[PDB]
Amino acid sequence: ARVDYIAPWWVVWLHSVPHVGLRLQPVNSTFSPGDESYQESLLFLGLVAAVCLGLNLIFLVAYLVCACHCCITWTAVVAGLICCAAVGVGFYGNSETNDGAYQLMYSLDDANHTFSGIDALVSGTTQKMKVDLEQHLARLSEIFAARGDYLQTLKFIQQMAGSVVVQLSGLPVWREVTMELTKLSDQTGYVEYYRWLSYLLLFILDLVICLIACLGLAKRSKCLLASMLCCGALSLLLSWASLAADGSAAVATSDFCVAPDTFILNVTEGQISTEVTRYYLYCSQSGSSPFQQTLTTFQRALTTMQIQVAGLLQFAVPLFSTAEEDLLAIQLLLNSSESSLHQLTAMVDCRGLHKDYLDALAGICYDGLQGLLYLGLFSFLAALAFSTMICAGPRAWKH
Amino acid sequence: ARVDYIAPWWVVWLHSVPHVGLRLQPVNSTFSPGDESYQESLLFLGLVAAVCLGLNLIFLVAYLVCACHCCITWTAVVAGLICCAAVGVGFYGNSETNDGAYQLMYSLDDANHTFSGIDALVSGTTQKMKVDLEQHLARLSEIFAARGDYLQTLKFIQQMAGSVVVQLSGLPVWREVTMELTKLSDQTGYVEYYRWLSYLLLFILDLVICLIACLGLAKRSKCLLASMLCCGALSLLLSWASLAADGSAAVATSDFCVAPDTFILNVTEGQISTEVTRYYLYCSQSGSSPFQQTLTTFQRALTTMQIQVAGLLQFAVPLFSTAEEDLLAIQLLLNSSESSLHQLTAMVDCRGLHKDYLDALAGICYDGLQGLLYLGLFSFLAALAFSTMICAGPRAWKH
Ligand SMILES: CCCCC/C=C/C/C=C\CCCCCCCC(=O)O[C@H](COC(=O)CCCCCCCCCCCCCCC)COP(=O)([O-])OCC[N+](C)(C)C
Ligand SMILES: CCCCC/C=C/C/C=C\CCCCCCCC(=O)O[C@H](COC(=O)CCCCCCCCCCCCCCC)COP(=O)([O-])OCC[N+](C)(C)C
Ligand SMILES: CCCCC/C=C\C/C=C/CCCCCCCC(=O)O[C@H](COC(=O)CCCCCCCCCCCCCCC)COP(=O)([O-])OCC[N+](C)(C)C
Ligand SMILES: CCCCCCCCCCCC(=O)OC[C@H](COP(=O)(O)OCC[N+](C)(C)C)OC(=O)CCCCCCCCCCC
Ligand SMILES: CCCCCCCCCCCC(=O)OC[C@H](COP(=O)(O)OCC[N+](C)(C)C)OC(=O)CCCCCCCCCCC
Ligand SMILES: CCCCCCCCCCCC(=O)OC[C@H](COP(=O)(O)OCC[N+](C)(C)C)OC(=O)CCCCCCCCCCC
Ligand SMILES: CCCCCCCCCCCC(=O)OC[C@H](COP(=O)(O)OCC[N+](C)(C)C)OC(=O)CCCCCCCCCCC
Ligand SMILES: CCCCCCCCCCCC(=O)OC[C@H](COP(=O)(O)OCC[N+](C)(C)C)OC(=O)CCCCCCCCCCC
Ligand SMILES: CCCCCCCCCCCC(=O)OC[C@H](COP(=O)(O)OCC[N+](C)(C)C)OC(=O)CCCCCCCCCCC
Ligand SMILES: CCCCCCCCCCCC(=O)OC[C@H](COP(=O)(O)OCC[N+](C)(C)C)OC(=O)CCCCCCCCCCC
Ligand SMILES: CCCCCCCCCCCC(=O)OC[C@H](COP(=O)(O)OCC[N+](C)(C)C)OC(=O)CCCCCCCCCCC
Ligand SMILES: *[C@@H]1O[C@H](CO)[C@@H](O[C@@H]2O[C@H](CO)[C@@H](O)[C@H](O)[C@H]2NC(C)=O)[C@H](O)[C@H]1NC(C)=O
Ligand SMILES: *[C@@H]1O[C@H](CO)[C@@H](O[C@@H]2O[C@H](CO)[C@@H](O)[C@H](O)[C@H]2NC(C)=O)[C@H](O)[C@H]1NC(C)=O
Ligand SMILES: CC(C)CCC[C@@H](C)[C@H]1CC[C@H]2[C@@H]3CC=C4C[C@@H](O)CC[C@]4(C)[C@H]3CC[C@]12C
Ligand SMILES: CC(C)CCC[C@@H](C)[C@H]1CC[C@H]2[C@@H]3CC=C4C[C@@H](O)CC[C@]4(C)[C@H]3CC[C@]12C
Ligand SMILES: CC(C)CCC[C@@H](C)[C@H]1CC[C@H]2[C@@H]3CC=C4C[C@@H](O)CC[C@]4(C)[C@H]3CC[C@]12C
Repeated sequence: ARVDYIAPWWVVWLHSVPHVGLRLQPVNSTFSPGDESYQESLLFLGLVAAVCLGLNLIFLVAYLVCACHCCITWTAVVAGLICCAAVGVGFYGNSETNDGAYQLMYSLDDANHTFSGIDALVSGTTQKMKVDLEQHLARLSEIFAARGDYLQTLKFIQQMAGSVVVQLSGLPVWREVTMELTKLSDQTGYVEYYRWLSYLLLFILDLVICLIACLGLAKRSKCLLASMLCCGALSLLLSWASLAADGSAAVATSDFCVAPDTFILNVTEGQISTEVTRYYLYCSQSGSSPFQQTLTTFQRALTTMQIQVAGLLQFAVPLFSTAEEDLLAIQLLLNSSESSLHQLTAMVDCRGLHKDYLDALAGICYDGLQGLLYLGLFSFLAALAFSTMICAGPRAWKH
Repeated sequence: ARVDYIAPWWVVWLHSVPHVGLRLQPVNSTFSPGDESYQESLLFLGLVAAVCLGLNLIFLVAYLVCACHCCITWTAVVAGLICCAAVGVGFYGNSETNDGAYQLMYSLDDANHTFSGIDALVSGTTQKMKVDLEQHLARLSEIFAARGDYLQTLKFIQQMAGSVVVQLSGLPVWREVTMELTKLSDQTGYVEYYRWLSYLLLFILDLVICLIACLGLAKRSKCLLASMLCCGALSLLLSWASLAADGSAAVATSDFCVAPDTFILNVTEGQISTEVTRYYLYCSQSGSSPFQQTLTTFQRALTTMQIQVAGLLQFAVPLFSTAEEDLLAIQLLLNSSESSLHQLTAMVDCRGLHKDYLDALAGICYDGLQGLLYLGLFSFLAALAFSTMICAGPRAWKH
């Protein structure tokens, strides 16, 4: 996030996970969220998690049957310790995933603000030029209907304004990209809020299950032991479902993060020029800005307009008592236009947008991927804890 | 960060904590890190924690004496649960404080990069203009020692180059601010890494102390119980020291975070112009820029020089077969200077620097202050856990 984006070792490893599709068919592991084969590979990872959950349940049933048909305190304490470690790791991973999601949201909002500002500046300058300059120049022409030189100067000012308007219209329009960014930010906020809440409820339920199981064991209550066995089975189901979700999300995120610029270029094509997208995506210092010529022509037109207006003031104003207010209004408009041009040349610069892109990449890849990995670790630990507790169940019942 | 800065409720609360010094005389709570009254106020905040530790030890020893002269399993399990909770909260606080410190270092490095780039642009443009433009114009004058008009054009180009150099020299120089930023970033990295390692070691020591206490209780070893009592007393002392450090650091950070712009303006009084500092600190689109006139003059001089060079090319290439290479070199130099002007006007813009400032504020205040409060909570939790463990120790020793 400081110089460039390099795919971390964990991103590379997760991307290395084979994508197999439902019927064990090799699937191309390039981020294609809209591709049926890619979605099938993610579903296959989820299905492998489901098969592992089924194996866990089968082993638990076999062990319970063998124990009933055919240490307790220490196994209970070990299960409680593993559950506490799992809940701590889950809290950490949940917070890290929330941090990554909020970093992505912040980068999307910053890019949205920059693009909306570019659009507002271009629209405001265009409206100012056309409407206000035309009105003031019409008034000045009506008051100056005696001097061919002055009329020609007004015509030159109008022509320069037209050139400025053409250049401004030649800049990218970011309305569609801004709508996409706002929609993505809203969806990310919604989904992240509900994911964080769901994992927090899972941690609370696991902690209460562990504490209630310990209390039931202390009080020697068959009702409490059976209720905690049922809750442990339900939490084992939830833990395996969570591990499936975390593994699939980690593999998809790693697929994206292994090559994010390729996906951005692929998905933006047709709505953003390749040169503009590459300018914002690579922000190479030794490179030519796609907007440099537009900005140069805009500022040259503004400079010529100001020179003409200053000459018109210093000459005509002594000759004509009136018409000074219109010239002053035009000069103020051009001063505002120069300020707007400086703001626009600052906004269209690749540095800020590339910083937003790199911050989003850092958030997603580093923070979010690590949070998803820690949530998968929590899921595995909770499965292990609620499996060992269920295994010790029958022995505790007997003794 | 995502918006402007407003002091959070916990920042306001912590800043409200009374500042009294060693003699209890009232002390101004404004952030003055170099002021003896303020440093003494922080020292008193630490001395309060030292007195609390003394009272805790007094109570522990009194209870131990009374029990020896005049529930064990459940108290031990409760102490172990509280120690696990404290270590979890401490892990969260350590991670959050590290995140805040790293965010501050990231903002400092981004501001350092921006200011260093501004300095590089200004220095390179100045050197290019004077050295290269003057050498090329001298060669052109030597090759054009026949045309008074062409000599006057070369003189005009030299005068415009001098104007550009003067305008560039009128901009702020960020060498001192950059050196201060690098020093602060390096010190922050050093202190943060060592603090994080210290708290990780403390968490691991607490965990091993609790686990070995439980193991010694299981094995019914008197030596293990005595060793765990001694290590629990040592960890209680470390926890009280950590609480004192966290409380003092949190109060100081809150004092800063209440008036960050005021502190920055005070501390940058003699090294940065007040208008420049306020421009970067407040970044209001309503107001003007302290560099707008400089940039406008720079670009107008560039445009005049470009027009002169183009006219000279057009009206002298047919007349003079030579000098074409020198004219093309000057034109390329001016093209590069236009690119540098656009880069500079994007760099000096307040948006990026204000984003860096607000991100450092978000990091420090929100993340670091929350992490410090969590570390203080961990310290109190560990003190409570080890106090309960020591209190329950005598019963196990007798049993
Ligand atoms: C939250 C974690 C992050 C990632 C989450 C997972 C991402 C994907 C989730 C669902 C996306 C919809 C998938 C539609 C296309 C599937 C691939 C495909 O259509 O290819 C098909 C998959 O087979 C199918 O039955 C069609 C698709 C069945 C979809 C089943 C939907 C289950 C939904 C449960 C998932 C719950 C969470 C997600 C809910 C939306 C391959 O054809 P075949 O081999 O089976 O035919 C073989 C024919 N012989 C044998 C004669 C040769
Ligand atoms: C056992 C532990 C498991 C924990 C993880 C799984 C728990 C659920 C997590 C998220 C569930 C989605 C949120 C509730 C469903 C709302 C749908 C609805 O109702 O339709 C709509 C559509 O929503 C959406 O825009 C987003 C579409 C959500 C569909 C995505 C399904 C796949 C999710 C994959 C999750 C990957 C990350 C997890 C990896 C750990 C909800 O209303 P709305 O959006 O139109 O209103 C507000 C309008 N805005 C959003 C603009 C403000
Ligand atoms: C984007 C910028 C990066 C993020 C900026 C936001 C927070 C930066 C760090 C704030 C906490 C620093 C804690 C220092 C504790 C030691 C104090 C000390 O002892 O020596 C400090 C000096 O050393 C520092 O302060 C380091 C300064 C670091 C900032 C350098 C300028 C940054 C802003 C540039 C201008 C643009 C405006 C901002 C937008 C970029 C003196 O203060 P004094 O009162 O104690 O002595 C009294 C002596 N007089 C009276 C002369 C002050
Ligand atoms: C908890 C999350 C719930 C969501 C899970 C959603 C799962 C997807 C639902 C639809 C899929 C479905 O119904 O299964 C459909 C497929 C059937 O295709 P086939 O194998 O190729 O059989 C036909 C054979 N042909 C097509 C070649 C002719 O399954 C399977 O037989 C997959 C068999 C391979 C299993 C390998 C698993 C190895 C596990 C290793 C553990 C370490
Ligand atoms: C044994 C599993 C226990 C865990 C269950 C967790 C909650 C499940 C649903 C609760 C919310 C709900 O109410 O479901 C609804 C939601 C959305 O779908 P929708 O109904 O069509 O909303 C739109 C249609 N509307 C508007 C008419 C309702 O579904 C989900 O996206 C939840 C997916 C849970 C995935 C967990 C494992 C994922 C494995 C992925 C491997 C590839
Ligand atoms: C600064 C560099 C230039 C940036 C230009 C703006 C790019 C906007 C990207 C819109 C993505 C989109 O379109 O939505 C995202 C799509 C929607 O899902 P989908 O429908 O299945 O995919 C569409 C497939 N189609 C087209 C075949 C139907 O995929 C995703 O959800 C994953 C989004 C990954 C996060 C990307 C954020 C990268 C950080 C950027 C911070 C500035
Ligand atoms: C063992 C019982 C559980 C212990 C729980 C507490 C400690 C957990 C690990 C701490 C060490 C650590 O933090 O590992 C650090 C790593 C990497 O991060 P890095 O340090 O910045 O990279 C440093 C790289 N070097 C060293 C080369 C410079 O983090 C992670 O990628 C997430 C680790 C969790 C992975 C769990 C797998 C989940 C799989 C499920 C989905 C497939
Ligand atoms: C998690 C880590 C976050 C960052 C923590 C960085 C701490 C060290 C940074 C500067 C170190 C330094 O400069 O130490 C040197 C400084 C001053 O220097 P002096 O030469 O002695 O001044 C001469 C002495 N006068 C000024 C009296 C004449 O000593 C101190 O002020 C000691 C008290 C500072 C502790 C609290 C200040 C910062 C609190 C945090 C508010 C955000
Ligand atoms: C306001 C209330 C605060 C409460 C106290 C909180 C901690 C304050 C920090 C002071 C830092 C300092 O004292 O200095 C840090 C010291 C001195 O470094 P040095 O020997 O000179 O370096 C050598 C010169 N080199 C750098 C060139 C090589 O480093 C140390 O080795 C001590 C580390 C102690 C770590 C464990 C803390 C023990 C605390 C015990 C309390 C019961
Ligand atoms: C084994 C068991 C492990 C348990 C681990 C527990 C981790 C808890 C993670 C939950 C995160 C969360 O709930 O949010 C943490 C919250 C939300 O802050 P925010 O959302 O980030 O932003 C700010 C959003 N406001 C503005 C709405 C708040 O912070 C806070 O309000 C700050 C309060 C800090 C309390 C610290 C204790 C104070 C008393 C001690 C003083 C010395
Ligand atoms: C009784 C068995 C308990 C086992 C507990 C093991 C904890 C040891 C952690 C070592 C990992 C490490 O080395 O660091 C700690 C790791 C990694 O942090 P990070 O993201 O990389 O920070 C980066 C900082 N840098 C950049 C400077 C490197 O944080 C975690 O994984 C979260 C663990 C949650 C707490 C787990 C237990 C909490 C309750 C325990 C009750 C039993
Ligand atoms: C992204 O920027 C757009 C503007 O381009 C914001 O859309 C405006 O939102 C405000 C506040 O809700 C409305 O009053 C305006 O009417 C909206 N304008 C348009 C053109 O839609 C949008 O809120 C921003 N999104 C995010 C997530 O920050
Ligand atoms: C802040 O930027 C300065 C440049 O202004 C960096 O200083 C350079 O560091 C490199 C790498 O160590 C050296 O080769 C250069 O000689 C340094 N230049 C100067 C002028 O000192 C500095 O490293 C940056 N600091 C941080 C923390 O990123
Ligand atoms: C540790 C985190 C960060 C990364 C994920 C680690 C695990 C789950 C991943 C990373 C790399 C993966 C391996 C990559 C390549 C292969 C070869 C293939 O023929 C069988 C699967 C196998 C052997 C994968 C198994 C799962 C694997 C070990
Ligand atoms: C992050 C988590 C979910 C990763 C889990 C990786 C699992 C799904 C991967 C790792 C190794 C993979 C196997 C590697 C090789 C083969 C042999 C091939 O002839 C059929 C597919 C099969 C049998 C793969 C199935 C999927 C597999 C088991
Ligand atoms: C995040 C924060 C809120 C964590 C907890 C901070 C607590 C300990 C702080 C915040 C505000 C503080 C109070 C602010 C003002 C006063 C009035 C004074 O005459 C006695 C102390 C007293 C009553 C302080 C006691 C400590 C206090 C309650």
